[PDB]
Amino acid sequence: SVYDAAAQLTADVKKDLRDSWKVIGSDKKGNGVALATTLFADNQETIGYFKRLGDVSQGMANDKLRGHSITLMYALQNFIDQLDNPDDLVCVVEKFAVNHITRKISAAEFGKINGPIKKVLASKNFGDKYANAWAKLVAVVQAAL
Amino acid sequence: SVYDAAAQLTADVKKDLRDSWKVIGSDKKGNGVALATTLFADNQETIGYFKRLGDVSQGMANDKLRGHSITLMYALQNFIDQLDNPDDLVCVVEKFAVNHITRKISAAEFGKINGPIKKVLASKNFGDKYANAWAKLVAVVQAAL
Ligand code: HEM
Ligand code: HEM
Repeated sequence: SVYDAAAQLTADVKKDLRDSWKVIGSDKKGNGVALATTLFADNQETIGYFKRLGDVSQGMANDKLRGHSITLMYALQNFIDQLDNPDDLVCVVEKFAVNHITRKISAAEFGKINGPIKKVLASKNFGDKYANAWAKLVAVVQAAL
Repeated sequence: SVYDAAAQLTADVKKDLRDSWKVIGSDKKGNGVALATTLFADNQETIGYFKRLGDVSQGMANDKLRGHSITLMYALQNFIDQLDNPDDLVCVVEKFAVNHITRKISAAEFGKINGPIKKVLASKNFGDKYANAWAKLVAVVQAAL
């Protein structure tokens, strides 16, 4: 279950998530847009899902993309803040899962975000250990999809 | 105009928003649920819009309501963090406006949140001065609906 996946996040994993977030989460606009644009660059097949945002190749200049990207980072902020209470983490994860289930995003497709996250982490010198920690957090959402 | 509304957020208004947020934003789960339940209690005619959350009278015990309420507080956190840059505040406000436009929520009904905000603030010893500051922020969202 989702609760199971959440309750598995160990102290070490939570430590790595918080340490890396202190950095990548410090510039939500810059890193949020980097995350989104990297997703579109490496997984062009996902562009169609974001038609509401207009021309995503416009990057930072696209106000709809910027608003979306900043907000995406607050969903992650939400997750990080709920790490010590699986019950709260689960209810917020399920909330965001619904947002994606309604758009027909499968657990497998949702996992496509791991590549971009790994790249954004690497830009700040956070290696594989950190990418693995984030993949575990993403897997909690996948358990709800 | 959302831009003219954003212009109403003067130095004094921004300070009052930040000062009060430091307190109410410290307990997102507790105050978020308080805000939502107050809205439902004082404006029963709005409960229909929240059909997805189930029995909202259950309050904190309702997992969907708790997830929704915590997330609502992160939307406010988002707004507060964008006060320095008008262009960024506008794009995030327009993003959330869409979430409500699709739910058929008008500017007038969105404004029904002012009562609950005033009550929650008052319980924390923040009077009319602060309630009015928050009404100006809510007015920016109203301009986009
Ligand atoms: C770290 C992972 C992710 C997080 C935290 C996340 C978060 C969000 C948030 C907060 C929204 C706005 C929800 C709303 O207001 O309706 C959203 C929308 C959306 N997401 Fe994600 N998302 C993630 C990954 C993905 C991936 C990998 C895909 C696609 C393969 C995806 C597809 C969508 C789509 C299509 C929308 C709707 C955009 C729109 O029309 O406004 N998301 N996401
Ligand atoms: C401070 C004011 C408010 C803020 C910041 C706010 C924020 C939010 C957020 C973040 C969501 C989730 C969007 C999504 O994922 O689709 C939401 C959903 C919603 N909001 Fe608000 N909201 C506010 C006031 C109101 C008011 C006053 C009403 C109604 C009179 C309203 C009606 C709704 C409805 C119907 C939903 C959909 C709930 C669901 O089915 O999940 N909101 N709001």
